[PDB]
Amino acid sequence: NQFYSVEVGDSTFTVLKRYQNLKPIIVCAAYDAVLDRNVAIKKLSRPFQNQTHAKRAYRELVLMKCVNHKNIISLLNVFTPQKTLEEFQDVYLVMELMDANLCQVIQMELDHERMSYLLYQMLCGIKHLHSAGIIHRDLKPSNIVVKSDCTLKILDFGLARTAGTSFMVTRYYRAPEVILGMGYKENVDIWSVGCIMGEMVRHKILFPGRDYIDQWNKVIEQLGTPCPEFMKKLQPTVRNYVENRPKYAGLTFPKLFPDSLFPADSEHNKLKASQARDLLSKMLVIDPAKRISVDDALQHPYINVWYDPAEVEAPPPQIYDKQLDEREHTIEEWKELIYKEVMN
Ligand SMILES: Cc1nc[nH]c1-c1ccnc(Nc2ccc(N3CCOCC3)cc2)c1
Ligand SMILES: CCCCCCCCCCCC[N+](C)(C)CCCS(=O)(=O)O
Ligand SMILES: [Cl-]
Repeated sequence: NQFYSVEVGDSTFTVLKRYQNLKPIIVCAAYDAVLDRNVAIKKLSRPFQNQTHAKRAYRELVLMKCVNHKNIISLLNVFTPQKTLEEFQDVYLVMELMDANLCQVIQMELDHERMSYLLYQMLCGIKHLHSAGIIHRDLKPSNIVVKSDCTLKILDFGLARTAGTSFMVTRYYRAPEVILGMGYKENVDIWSVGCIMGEMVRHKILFPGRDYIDQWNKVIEQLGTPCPEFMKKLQPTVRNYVENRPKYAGLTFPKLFPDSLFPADSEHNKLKASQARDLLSKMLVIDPAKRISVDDALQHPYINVWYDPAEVEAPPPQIYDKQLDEREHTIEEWKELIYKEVMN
């Protein structure tokens, strides 16, 4: 038998014998005896509960294989313990083992070298995805991982374009045009980056709330009521609720992100506080027509210190299935497509 089973964190992992000493991080850490290095193993158990699960799994598999960028998690191995298509049930993804999730990194005291470097790498990864027509729309700290040396990888790719701005849990990083069903462009992801950056400074979620209604209130209370230039791009119906909200001037960026939150008492620190706030003021913009692009954010003085064309300006991923986002299939058909990807 090529496999063995172990209970980890109250789930069954049936894995190739090369993977040893499984530990909870449905994901675990393992030691790979063949490569002599640690790995993360993710079990896809219920990827055929339905078509949404199946599409997500297939898309996750195909994209993780095809994309090769240092800021996007890459696949080391894929396997199934089952021997035939008929018995096929579980899919295991094996990837490089990182040290922490960005959620835990956000909690550390703000350091400009680290924050700028993390943001730079996020921007690099997003740029690469965008070049291949991959616009994430649900970027969040829990799906970004880091190593102890601050190298960063994005864990996921968001939904197919055919999902638009619908996601049918953590909603706090979604852009206004997503929340309000306005349609999106590449810079939808820049809002999420802004939310993450802001949280690195405040150590509090910027726009929390039990639902979108609550979240929209937190947006307008802090950034102000959006302009008629924005209101006019809304459908009439949605606009009524948004127009009938209490008017807010919004707080200035110096009040949202006061000097008190930033390292003090050097001219370098004073400079960086100002630059960090400036970049925030350009990312946390409600109207996506007025919000900074990824490419312009990489030129911003806060970020551009890291800029290396050899990292930033890689060729785009060419995608083999041109209808990856659009085509729909039965469960039986998705299951076979996935199975083929797993067996190659
Ligand atoms: C595929 C996948 N899905 C979610 N996460 C991952 C993943 C992928 C690769 N590496 C890691 N490394 C990692 C290791 C330890 C931690 N923690 C530290 C302390 O306890 C809280 C978390 C976080 C991440 C995680
Ligand atoms: C806090 C209030 C929440 C209001 C929820 C608003 C409901 C939005 C539904 C209208 C859809 C309009 N179109 C343009 C057809 C969507 C394009 C596709 S997509 O935007 O990319 O999904
Ligand atoms: Cl093995």
